Amino acid sequence: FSSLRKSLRSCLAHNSRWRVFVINPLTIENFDDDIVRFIKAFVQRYSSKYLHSNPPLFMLTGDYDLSVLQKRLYDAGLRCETGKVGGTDVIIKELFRRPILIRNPFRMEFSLRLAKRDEVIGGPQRRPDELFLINVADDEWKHEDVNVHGFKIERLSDLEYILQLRS
Amino acid sequence: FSSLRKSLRSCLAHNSRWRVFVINPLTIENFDDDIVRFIKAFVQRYSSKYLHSNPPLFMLTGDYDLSVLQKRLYDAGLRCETGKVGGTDVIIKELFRRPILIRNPFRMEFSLRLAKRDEVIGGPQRRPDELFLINVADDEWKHEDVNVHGFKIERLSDLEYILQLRSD
Amino acid sequence: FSSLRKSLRSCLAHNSRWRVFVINPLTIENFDDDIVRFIKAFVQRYSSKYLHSNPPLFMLTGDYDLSVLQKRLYDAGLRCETGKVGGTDVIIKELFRRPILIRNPFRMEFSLRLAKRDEVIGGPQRRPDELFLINVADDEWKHEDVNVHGFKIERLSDLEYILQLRSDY
Amino acid sequence: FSSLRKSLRSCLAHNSRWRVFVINPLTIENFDDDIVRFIKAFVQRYSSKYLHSNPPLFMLTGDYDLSVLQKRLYDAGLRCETGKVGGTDVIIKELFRRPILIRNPFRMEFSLRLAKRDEVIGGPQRRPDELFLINVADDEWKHEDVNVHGFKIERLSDLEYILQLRSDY
Amino acid sequence: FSSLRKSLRSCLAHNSRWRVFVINPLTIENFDDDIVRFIKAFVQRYSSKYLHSNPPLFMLTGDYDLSVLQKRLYDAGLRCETGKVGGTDVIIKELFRRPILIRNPFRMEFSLRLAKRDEVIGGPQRRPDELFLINVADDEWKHEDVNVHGFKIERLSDLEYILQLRS
Amino acid sequence: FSSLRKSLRSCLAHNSRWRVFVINPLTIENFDDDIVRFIKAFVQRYSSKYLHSNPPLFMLTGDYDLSVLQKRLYDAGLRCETGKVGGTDVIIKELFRRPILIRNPFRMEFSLRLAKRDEVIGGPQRRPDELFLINVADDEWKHEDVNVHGFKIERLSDLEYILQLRSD
Repeated sequence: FSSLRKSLRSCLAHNSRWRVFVINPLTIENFDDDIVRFIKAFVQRYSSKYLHSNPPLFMLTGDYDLSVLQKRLYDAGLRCETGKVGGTDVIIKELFRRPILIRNPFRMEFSLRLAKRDEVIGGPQRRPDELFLINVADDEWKHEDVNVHGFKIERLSDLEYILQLRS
Repeated sequence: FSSLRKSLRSCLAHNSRWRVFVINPLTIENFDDDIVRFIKAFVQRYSSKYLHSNPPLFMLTGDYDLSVLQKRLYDAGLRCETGKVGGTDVIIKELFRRPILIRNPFRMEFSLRLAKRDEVIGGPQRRPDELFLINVADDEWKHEDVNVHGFKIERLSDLEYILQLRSD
Repeated sequence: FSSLRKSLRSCLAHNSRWRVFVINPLTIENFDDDIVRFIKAFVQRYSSKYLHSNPPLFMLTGDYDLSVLQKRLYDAGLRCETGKVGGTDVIIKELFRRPILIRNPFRMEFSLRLAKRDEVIGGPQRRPDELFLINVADDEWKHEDVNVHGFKIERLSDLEYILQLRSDY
Repeated sequence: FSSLRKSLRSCLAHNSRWRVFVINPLTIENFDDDIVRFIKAFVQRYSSKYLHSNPPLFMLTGDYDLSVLQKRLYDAGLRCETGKVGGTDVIIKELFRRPILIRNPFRMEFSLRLAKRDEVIGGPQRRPDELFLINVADDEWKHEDVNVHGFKIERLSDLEYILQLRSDY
Repeated sequence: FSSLRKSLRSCLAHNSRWRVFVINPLTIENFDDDIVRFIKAFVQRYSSKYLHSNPPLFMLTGDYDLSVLQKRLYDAGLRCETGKVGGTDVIIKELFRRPILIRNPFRMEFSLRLAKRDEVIGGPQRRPDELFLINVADDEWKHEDVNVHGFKIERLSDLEYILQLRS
Repeated sequence: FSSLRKSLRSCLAHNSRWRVFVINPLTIENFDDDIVRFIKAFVQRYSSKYLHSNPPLFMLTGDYDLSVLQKRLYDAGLRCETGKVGGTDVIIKELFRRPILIRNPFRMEFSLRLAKRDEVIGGPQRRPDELFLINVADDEWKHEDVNVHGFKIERLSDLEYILQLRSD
């Protein structure tokens, strides 16, 4: 793990970058208790300034309930982009889009983009720079010109260390 | 205790945050003599600038006299908020309120919040970011989305090391 | 390998300099898969500012297809100078030329050069400062007054360490 | 003594604070020779700029003669406050008072305060933040909400190390 | 050699100084191949800015031919001063003169001075601050109030390390 | 030799201070050859700025000859303040006086005071801050309130190392 941690320092230095996460809930212990704090910690470090142009993408696989998490995050303070335009289906162009920004006083439209994998039918216009996989084997968005980082963990507190959120 | 000192460097980096403390004095040695100088150092470090917007909350548990400590702190040079309009009852909305700040010259309305637990019945609109429990086991404000640091100590100088007030 | 990395710290500090690379792909593992990312990282570290005034040259010996790699680089978001005007032939004066630069907002006409070695017959008027040779023994552009660094590698990732792109080995 | 040195790192970081020293000279060797240099160094390091609002106080217990020390300090180039108006008696509000200051060009009214403990009867408006005691057992100004630092030394060269005036022992 | 490197840190700290070199090529291996690069790097380090007022002097003893070296250095990009007006013999006041400088945009008249010791007759107006001798025993410019640096080398890769050109 | 170097680190930091040197050359090896270079280095480090406003004094003890060294220093590019008006006897007020200084462009009237001990009959109005003694036991300018550093050396480079002019 300490071998992996410093490998990632170059990836996470850039201010403007496109990052995807794919996660599987079942094989992580105490997931529903720590996910919210995990996201709240990532955002403040990596998505709290003007130069941080693009928010990150979180994809959860399996049969899971997004509404509850979205409400809990709204109570915590954060706003999310899901991609729906009123119905039960997801739209790619609305999911991937640029937010409004105001330099002074600082205002932001949304800080993260959330979804499920099964619903996202298709691919983006611009391939991702970094694809992170946590306990998933392979995904359709793998390519030779894209950097794939793949891990296996037993608790979420382990990943924060890798990503430099704690000591 | 050494690793925990390094464990908390990230939490105390942010300037503006809502921090809560709970203390039980019966099981701490030499409390009455050292509490004032603990509070004074914490305030002079983490709540003595303009960007430091939310003052901290100190909750004491047990049967205890706040008035004497409040007078001692006034003599030392600090001003406190207690949430009391004449009467014994504690108005919650008047204890979770923002103070007046002036950049030049620097002046503040109050520097700390002080209360008793049993007197404070209810809850806040915004949940606390960090909840420190010193010598206490359970509380009503614990939740999944709040960070909780529970400790057990025999003296205050031990806590000074953890919170970076002192070199040793 | 570790001392080689530090032997080069002084060469690569300067902002403006003329750098040439020669490569043989027949004897490298996973070349087709790692090449684009090699180029992208090098460019991002040494070709993304106003002070950086000379883009680099990459020459590939053998029988190889440049067009596909060019399309892939375009998809990745980078532009290349090849030195051709319609036809098959290559022009030295149109491959060794200065690019347009706009300071605010930053724009650059092109970020790298490309070619095949056999097609490029001739030479430049100003001789290269640094001529990296990766797995090739001898060339026609070597001289007493040019700095020459020859290496032997088995996979591309080692050069990342040698040249400070990724610290971990 | 290496243990005590870094304990005082935070206390001496601030620019504006109120410090008090109590000393006993009967049990220190070669006192009259080095007292003046001690004061001069302390003053140069902690009392020589605009942001240093409060000058420090030196109290001596015993049967000492202050006139000679005052004359020697004037020859060395320093001005002191003693807290007297013609007479023998000592006044408190003159001794604990703020001085004139001019930022540009920098000038100060007085740089230190001196006295004998017995003549000074009473207390101040504001209790002191730091009370150093050197070879002295008990004082009336000791209080729970005041920081007290008690030491035992055979020479004055050691206290300079403790207080971070000179490099090493 | 690890001893000498840091000994010279103080001499090479100042920006404006008068530095002299004396060299013997007979007992150095692979000399003609590496001289030009040595001069190039020294110049790039110590004679590229407005504060570097006085360029340095290189003297060669023996039966060497200077014309070829001057041509190679011209091709490399450096203009040299040789102290001759007409061609037969040397003139000291032309050799030891001050150049033109423009602060913005930077242009300089010449970067280095070059000569043969047998041809140079006499002494300067101001004595040298630092005199370097490489495989030479005695010289007439040795005085008590002048710093001397006598060395022995079998290659020129060593002197670069001594002078902090490479590590 | 090493810790002694660190003892003097605090003394040499101040920009403006009055400094005196007393030297005996009979017992030093290779004095004439190295004195000038010692002086030149000391001046370049400690007496070549605007804020450096109190040039140092050197006093040489014995039957030495100043004129030659003074000429050597003029050749090397430095000016000195001897203190004579008529080349017979020294005057204190003329040897202990302030120099002219122009900030832009930088120019200085003189950079050092040079003298012999026997000729300087008297004392200054302001006592020296730092008195360095090299191979002399006792002096008439020693006092309780004046710092005295006394050494014994065999070559000048040792003192150079002590005073931080050369690494080693």
